[PDB]
Order: sequence, then C-alpha cells, then structure tokens
Amino acid sequence: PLIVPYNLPLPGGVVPRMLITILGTVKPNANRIALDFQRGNDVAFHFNPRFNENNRRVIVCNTKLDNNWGREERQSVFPFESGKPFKIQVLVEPDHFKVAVNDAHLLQYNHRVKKLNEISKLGISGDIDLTSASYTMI
Ligand SMILES: CC(=O)N[C@@H]1[C@@H](O[C@@H]2O[C@H](CO)[C@H](O)[C@H](O)[C@H]2O)[C@H](O)[C@@H](CO)O[C@H]1O
Repeated sequence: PLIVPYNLPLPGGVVPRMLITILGTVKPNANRIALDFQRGNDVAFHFNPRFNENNRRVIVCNTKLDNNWGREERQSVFPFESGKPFKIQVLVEPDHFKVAVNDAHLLQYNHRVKKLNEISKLGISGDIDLTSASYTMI
C-alpha cells in the first residue's frame, strides 16, 4: 500500500471538527510509530507510540519549537499490538487534538501551537504498513 514515511498535506491547515483517519497494520517486532503534525519546521503535535522503552510500552506526546522538544506528555495506556491492524482517529477540537484508537478514546493534547491554520501537513512514519490516510469534516 502507501509509502512510509508518508506526507499528508492538510490544505489550509487544521481547523476544529477536522477528522484525520489513519488505517494501518503494525509490523512484527515494531519499535516505534510517529504522527507529526507540522507547522513549517516546527512539530505542533508529535504522537509517538514506543514499543520498547525500558521494556515498557508508552505513548509519548510533545511539541517541537525552533528545533527544541518541550515537556513530554505520556500515556501508558497502549492500544497498539505488533502484527495487528489499527485505526487512529485524530479529531481537531478548539483547544485539543483528540485521539482515538480502534474507536476508543485514548488521549487529549492541548494546543501549544496556537496558529492552527498554519499546521498544514501530517507526517506519518515508523514500523507500520500504511493502508490509508485521509481527512474529512464532521
Ligand atoms: C533528542 C532526544 O533524544 N531526546 C530524548 C527523548 O527522545 C526524543 O523524544 C521526542 C519527543 O519528546 C521525540 O520522540 C524524538 O524522536 C526522541 O528522540 C526521550 O523521550 C527523553 C526521555 O527519555 O529523553 C530525551 O533526552
């Protein structure tokens, strides 16, 4: 299917009620997954499942400004499974990114980058087979 790393343009940037849907399958022996919502060189929203950090599964979320990472937000609830198909939904809300995986709410990420309309691309990378990446307005 699609090539990874994958760049998904977000024409005119993100806006509340925008829903991004990523369909994929985690590769066997996977180490990492990363979604990077980018504003130019900045990463507005970095969503990074890690399969083996000190023999732990953990989701790391953060923001990258002027090539510096900020305070990490961590979610120990880990809905991904090596070898298995997943669905990540990212709903843009006025004050947060809302993330659900396989139809179950996972986490919220408060907006640190405030110029939502300038977050105009989503990079998709890591140890997955990518089936599809799309968006729609709800
Ligand atoms: C640059 C670096 O290695 N920083 C370490 C963190 O790893 C980075 O974390 C950011 C998100 O915060 C990105 O995921 C980047 O790809 C990672 O290299 C690491 O999470 C923390 C905690 O162990 O230590 C930093 O030094």
